[PDB]
Amino acid sequence: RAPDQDEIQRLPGLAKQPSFRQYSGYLKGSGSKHLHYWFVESQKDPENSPVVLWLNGGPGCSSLDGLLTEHGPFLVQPDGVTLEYNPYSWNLIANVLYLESPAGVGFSYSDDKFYATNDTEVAQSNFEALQDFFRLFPEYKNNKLFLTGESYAGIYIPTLAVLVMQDPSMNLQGLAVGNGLSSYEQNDNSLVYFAYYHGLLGNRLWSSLQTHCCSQNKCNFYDNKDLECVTNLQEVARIVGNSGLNIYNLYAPCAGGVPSDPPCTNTTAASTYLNNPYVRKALNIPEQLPQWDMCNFLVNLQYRRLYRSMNSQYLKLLSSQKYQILLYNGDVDMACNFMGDEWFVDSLNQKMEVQRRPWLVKYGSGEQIAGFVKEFSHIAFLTIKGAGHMVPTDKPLAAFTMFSRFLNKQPYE
Amino acid sequence: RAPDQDEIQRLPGLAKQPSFRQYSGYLKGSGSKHLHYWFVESQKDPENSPVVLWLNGGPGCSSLDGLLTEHGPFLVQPDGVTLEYNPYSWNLIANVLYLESPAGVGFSYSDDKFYATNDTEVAQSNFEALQDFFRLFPEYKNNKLFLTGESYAGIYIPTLAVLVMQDPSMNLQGLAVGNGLSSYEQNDNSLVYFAYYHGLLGNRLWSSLQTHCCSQNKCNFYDNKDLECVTNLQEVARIVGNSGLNIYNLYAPCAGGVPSDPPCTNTTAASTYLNNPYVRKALNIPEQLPQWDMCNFLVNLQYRRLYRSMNSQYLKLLSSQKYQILLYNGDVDMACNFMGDEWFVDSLNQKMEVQRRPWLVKYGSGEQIAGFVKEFSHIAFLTIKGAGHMVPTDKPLAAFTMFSRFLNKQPYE
Ligand SMILES: *[C@@H]1O[C@H](CO)[C@@H](O[C@H]2O[C@H](CO)[C@@H](O)[C@H](O)[C@H]2NC(C)=O)[C@H](O)[C@H]1NC(C)=O
Ligand SMILES: *[C@@H]1O[C@H](CO)[C@@H](O[C@H]2O[C@H](CO)[C@@H](O)[C@H](O)[C@H]2NC(C)=O)[C@H](O)[C@H]1NC(C)=O
Ligand SMILES: *[C@@H]1O[C@H](CO)[C@@H](O[C@H]2O[C@H](CO)[C@@H](O)[C@H](O)[C@H]2NC(C)=O)[C@H](O)[C@H]1NC(C)=O
Ligand SMILES: *[C@@H]1O[C@H](CO)[C@@H](O[C@H]2O[C@H](CO)[C@@H](O)[C@H](O)[C@H]2NC(C)=O)[C@H](O)[C@H]1NC(C)=O
Ligand SMILES: O=C(O)C(CC1CCCCC1)C(=O)O
Ligand SMILES: O=C(O)C(CC1CCCCC1)C(=O)O
Repeated sequence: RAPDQDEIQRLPGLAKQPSFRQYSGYLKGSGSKHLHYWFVESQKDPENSPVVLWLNGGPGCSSLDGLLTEHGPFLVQPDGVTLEYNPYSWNLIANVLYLESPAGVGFSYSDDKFYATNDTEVAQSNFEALQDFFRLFPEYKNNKLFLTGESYAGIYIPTLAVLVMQDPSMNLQGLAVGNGLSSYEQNDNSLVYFAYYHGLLGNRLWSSLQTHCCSQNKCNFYDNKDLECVTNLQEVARIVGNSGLNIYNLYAPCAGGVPSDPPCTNTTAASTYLNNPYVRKALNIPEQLPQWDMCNFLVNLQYRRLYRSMNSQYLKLLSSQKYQILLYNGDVDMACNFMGDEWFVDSLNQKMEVQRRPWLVKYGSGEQIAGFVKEFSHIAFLTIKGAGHMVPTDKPLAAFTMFSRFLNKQPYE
Repeated sequence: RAPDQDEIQRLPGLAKQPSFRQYSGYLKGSGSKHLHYWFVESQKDPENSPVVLWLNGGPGCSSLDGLLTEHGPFLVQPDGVTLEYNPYSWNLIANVLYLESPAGVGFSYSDDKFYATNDTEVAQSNFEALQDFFRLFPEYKNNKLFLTGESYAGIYIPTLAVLVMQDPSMNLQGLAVGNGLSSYEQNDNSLVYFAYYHGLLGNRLWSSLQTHCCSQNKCNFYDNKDLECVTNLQEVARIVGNSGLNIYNLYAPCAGGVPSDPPCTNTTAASTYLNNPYVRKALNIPEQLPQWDMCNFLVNLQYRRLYRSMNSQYLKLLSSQKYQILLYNGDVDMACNFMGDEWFVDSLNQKMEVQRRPWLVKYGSGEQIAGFVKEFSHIAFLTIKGAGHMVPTDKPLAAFTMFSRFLNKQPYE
């Protein structure tokens, strides 16, 4: 029914024992790949709650970021020892499968330790890992399945979904992507606008960008070869990403301060926790495996990106009208800004277009605007107002509320 | 030397007695106007520290907002009883004169209770009130004088400064305006851009605005008579100001929740405190005066606005090269957004233009980018990153640091 050998018995750092069962073990990917999973059953009706895959991006970064710092049942504290229960955990209402992927990420590995990979191989290996999951957990074969993820998983998830839709044994019902990479061109073009209108660039640089990169109403900040345009865009890149601003949340401090872990981020708490030998033992991690890192340098170094846009994947997925799709963006993220993804969804040109509206969450404090939703048939784009790249870290209530409406095919408003 | 009759002896709600002397009384304005002031001496070297006038805007709102909730020596707590010392108080380094203005605002009054006024009369009455201040505090006649204020005081302060510059007995050294109204046209045009690029408007409305309000690279969202443009701008106005977003800070909650005190604000703590009869007694407020309100409805109702731009005032002030000028803007404010004021300063076309740079504040956490500065001869424009309309409330350390560099004519970086 379920793999007892993978069950987590007593997790260090928890002051109270979980109400739900949880598992940590390995799913077989392609070739000699073994992907480490951490599966947390629904706090309410695990038997009949949906199964929800969560992937973080990178490429080369760990989905345990998602668990321990974003939307897991408990979150790691700054001491790197203590875990506290998360009242906005996505596993309140779902069986959440966190998958460290591809091979070499975190506790994932391969027998030959060859971790050079690409989008197509990653998709196929994740597909095989999911098949393995259902072999290990056959009681979950008929549950509604959602595929979800963040940023670079904007590529992982639609490409995986395209494989999954071809497998009728999998009860695929939808996908959700947070601050996802959907189109390099829409992301790059929108970012330049974002930088100016958020006060990061001045008039002089904006006038120059407009003169050199744009023709009439249309700007090309993506693959323009205009000489001064390129120079200006190099300066924009410097300001946005190389000057002490936090690219993941414009209004957050840069961890470690302005320069003389990707810049401005600090993953020490998760790393401290996960590298505890007793935590590794509780997580059923083989002793022979190397130290845990949030991101694998070699995986990212050798990663070959293949897709420049997910337009074809989303159109394929929408064609069947079987799946509900959500793209959601913290609107203070600069790594994958909200506007590029809003442009992306609009450009899919789907039917039953709805007027753009605010969506609401009840705080104390009463009802507040949590962001805006633009909906079409089978697909919605949503902002999360005041959240950066890691939406559930920044606005955990709004994130949970959105996730609940998504899972239940309820209006986002 | 100083008016002992106006000195505040023991202020209710303070757990420790102030290190500095403070006064509350009346300055004579024009006609039968009596403007209530609260003057707080520098915590360090009051004798030789600058004198700094602070005005809040409205028109019709109280500068005691500035004291009790923004940058005063102590701030009112949610109980509306307790005052706590402010470690980032502007009176750490300056003698700060908070002036309730014009007549009818807060504890200010006139013998005939006729409060209909206009920009020119307000400027002349404030000028006479300052003359009265120096008659009452002749020991401060030679101190460096700065005139400062917020939002609508973007009109109050440059118009007053123009009067003050003609009075050689006043040691005028500079002016600073926070989220100031400097040009209706630059504010209105920039706001529409701000709304779109902060995710408040969608593609459909943006495309329409561009088609109907704009010609080539130039948009007119100020006095355009294009029919569909006007309709679109009515929808923008609704979204920005009439839909449950906090216009003063886009990422803050709306006090009292989304609709079925100006909307989204809550002034109950200051009002509770100030309406305490014992606080009124300590502040030397005549018992006959009506209840204290943050803003006077009648003053605002009957107020006649006369200036549509401060361009001429700032050019007059810059012409002498005697005064240092600062315009600073919280960059998440929508009431007087940063970009309109940056456009405003740039359009003054001053000499010794400096490249736009980040400016820094030391937190724990190390050095962080606090915003960006665009400087010219005798005038700088600065953003405060992540602050709304009330900059010192939202980012008190950054505000104090900026204020200190301003007062001392130090680089903003
Ligand atoms: C990165 O995060 C780590 C872990 O959260 C921080 O380390 C410390 O944080 C607190 C402040 O001293 C202490 O209470 C913790 O005990 C301590 N945690 C650990 C595991 O050492 C660290 O300060 C952060 N670094 C930066 C520059 O932000
Ligand atoms: C993505 O990676 C896969 C797997 O390494 C590549 O697929 C092929 O690569 C090998 C080297 O040429 C072949 O020997 C394998 O048979 C073949 N594997 C499969 C299952 O197709 C693929 O070429 C890579 N894609 C790109 C564009 O680099
Ligand atoms: C407006 O502000 C007032 C005063 O700060 C709030 O009133 C209360 O706030 C706290 C929560 O109940 C209490 O601890 C205070 O005692 C109480 N203060 C006073 C003076 O009554 C009030 O909740 C606010 N209103 C809204 C809708 O935000
Ligand atoms: C602004 O207000 C002032 C004062 O009320 C106006 O100034 C004049 O108004 C009165 C009515 O006409 C005259 O009788 C006063 O003598 C005169 N006061 C002074 C000192 O000039 C002024 O007209 C108003 N400005 C506008 C445009 O309405
Ligand atoms: O958000 C993600 O999943 C990563 C970045 C994230 C990985 C874990 C550590 C923090 C950065 C991406 O942008 O692809
Ligand atoms: O910021 C100000 O001074 C006012 C608004 C403010 C007055 C006091 C109460 C809060 C709003 C303005 O915008 O002119």
